[PDB]
Amino acid sequence: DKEFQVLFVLTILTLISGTIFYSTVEGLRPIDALYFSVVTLTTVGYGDFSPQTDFGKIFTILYIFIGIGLVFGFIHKLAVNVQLPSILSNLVP
Amino acid sequence: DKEFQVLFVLTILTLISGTIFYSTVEGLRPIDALYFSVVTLTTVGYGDFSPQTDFGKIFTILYIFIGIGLVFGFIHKLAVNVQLPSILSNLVP
Amino acid sequence: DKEFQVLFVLTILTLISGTIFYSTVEGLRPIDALYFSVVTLTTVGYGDFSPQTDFGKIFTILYIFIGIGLVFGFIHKLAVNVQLPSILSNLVP
Amino acid sequence: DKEFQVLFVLTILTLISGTIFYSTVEGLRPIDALYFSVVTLTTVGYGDFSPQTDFGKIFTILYIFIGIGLVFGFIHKLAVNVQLPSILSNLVP
Ligand SMILES: CCCCCC
Ligand SMILES: CCCCCC
Ligand SMILES: CCCCCC
Ligand SMILES: CCCCCC
Ligand SMILES: [Cs+]
Ligand SMILES: [Cs+]
Ligand SMILES: [Cs+]
Ligand SMILES: [Cs+]
Ligand SMILES: [Cs+]
Ligand SMILES: [Cs+]
Ligand code: NA
Repeated sequence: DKEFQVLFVLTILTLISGTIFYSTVEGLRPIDALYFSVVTLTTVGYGDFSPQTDFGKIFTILYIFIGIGLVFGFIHKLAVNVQLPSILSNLVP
Repeated sequence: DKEFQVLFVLTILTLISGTIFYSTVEGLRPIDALYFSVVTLTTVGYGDFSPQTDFGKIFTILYIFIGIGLVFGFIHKLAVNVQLPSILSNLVP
Repeated sequence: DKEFQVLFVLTILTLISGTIFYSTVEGLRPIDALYFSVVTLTTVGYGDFSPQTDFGKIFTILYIFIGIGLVFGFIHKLAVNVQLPSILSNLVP
Repeated sequence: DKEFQVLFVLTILTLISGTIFYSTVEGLRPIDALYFSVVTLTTVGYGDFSPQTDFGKIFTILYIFIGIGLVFGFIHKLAVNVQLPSILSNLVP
């Protein structure tokens, strides 16, 4: 709960940074920048968007290393402290 | 066993939702929608399919965050409670 | 050691199955089929190769679910029982 | 701390090897080779770059198996021994 709120905020800030960076330097629409940031940090990485500038490539290297750990921490916990109980609630007779 | 059955069903429902969504909004054939949903939530993300609409991009953001944890829970357990014993069975003299 | 040998063999068999399947049904050269099988099961998923047939898509769904757990088990252990000691050996004075 | 320094160096060496290999054999600019090496070993795998030669494909198979474990060890620890405390520091009243 308490830890869920922090990983939420931390994830949001990371995604906001990506949205701002890729819309500015890589010229993406904000929605596309957000979508790309999420697809990147979850490692889905479709490649429909990818950085074309050297600035964008270098940022992306750093963004991945800093952001993957945070994002998957949030995912794992969104799963552990928020969805694991809810599914159990729709279990017990 | 019991926990395997629940993660199976949960995964199936998630994949059904993706199949329905991407066949409707993104215009994929159902088999392609299913295939895309699986490739997305396992993070393989080939990019042969990817959402082209803003609706599809937003759903995909949410779908990834909600679904990755469930899918990899199932994978890890399909591995832990179903394939780890079976391989050991074809071991002991 | 003992467990390393089993995860090695298991991984090899999985990769052989993929190599055979994708070279036959998807028409890839064997080296390309092997490379694609590895890129798939490690979730790198560049998308330079991807299944074009419905048979290939369905197999790929199943291949991912069955194979990711095994492959990452091997990777994690190749890391835990084979490279973690070796790096420590080149540490202690 | 001590363990953070080792996983840092190990990661750097792995990324240097990839940078050298893909710039030489696959003809990438060094910055692109580095970027590609990172995108590969974190499994983001956009596919804007991918090996076109058989030498490059075989190396990439081996590079992934050897490098993913190391890279994600570093990521998880960059998260555990360097960012987990820092976020807690900006917490306690
Ligand atoms: C499918 C190619 C996308 C290119 C992104 C810049
Ligand atoms: C390889 C490009 C695929 C585009 C998907 C809409
Ligand atoms: C980059 C497109 C590859 C298509 C694979 C069939
Ligand atoms: C989007 C296609 C990239 C091809 C890399 C060699
Ligand atoms: Cs990917
Ligand atoms: Cs991709
Ligand atoms: Cs793509
Ligand atoms: Cs693609
Ligand atoms: Cs591609
Ligand atoms: Cs691509
Ligand atoms: Na991935």
